[PDB]
Amino acid sequence: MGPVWRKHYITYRINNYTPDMNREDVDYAIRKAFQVWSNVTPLKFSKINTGMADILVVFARGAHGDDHAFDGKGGILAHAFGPGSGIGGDAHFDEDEFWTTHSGGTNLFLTAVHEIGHSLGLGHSSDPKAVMFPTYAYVDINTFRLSADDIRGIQSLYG
Ligand SMILES: NC(=O)[C@H](CCC(=O)O)NC(=O)[C@H](CCC(=O)O)NC(=O)[C@@H](CC(=O)NO)Cc1cc(-c2ccc(-c3cccc(Cl)c3)cc2)no1
Ligand SMILES: [Ca+2]
Ligand SMILES: [Ca+2]
Ligand SMILES: [Ca+2]
Ligand SMILES: [Zn+2]
Ligand SMILES: [Zn+2]
Repeated sequence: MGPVWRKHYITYRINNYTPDMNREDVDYAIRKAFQVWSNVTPLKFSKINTGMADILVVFARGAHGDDHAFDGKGGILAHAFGPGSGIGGDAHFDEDEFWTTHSGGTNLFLTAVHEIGHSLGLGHSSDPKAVMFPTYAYVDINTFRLSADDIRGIQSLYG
């Protein structure tokens, strides 16, 4: 029962890009991650390059300006703030990980689906098949599906 955006049009902006991947692949991973959630809700997401976005996607290292400092390679991979103005909604990814499009390193798409879930108001799930489960696991991203638990959670917040 976390906070929700009180609107169905939500903007995002990619503040900066990890050097681990090329720019087009970061854009693609993030766009696809948003699409996962838009597919089961009334929410629409538009990327903007200037202006005031609701959800700011950031790659940062260690102590990076909030009360959720990162811990170097491994451990916590990313974190996100629930809906709200300013820092609210923003999704932060630990640059000390090695972000990838694949099964090696840490898959950006999967991690982004999880974080965007928080950006929309979801908390963690106890279901090990849920993308909102607390621990990262790689799954073939081409056959990725939200679990029924994730769909339940997000539909309880929107629509
Ligand atoms: N322990 C680990 O396996 C890794 C470390 C690996 C390494 O060394 O690099 N670290 C984590 O998993 C950490 C643990 C942090 C802790 O609790 O101490 N967890 C994260 O980094 C989470 C932190 C968080 O909650 N941020 O909001 C981030 C996270 C969660 C996932 C996510 C993605 C897909 C799935 C999944 C699971 C089952 C099925 C499907 Cl389809 C998908 C469910 C979770 N992606 O990013
Ligand atoms: Ca924000
Ligand atoms: Ca880390
Ligand atoms: Ca990196
Ligand atoms: Zn942060
Ligand atoms: Zn989480």
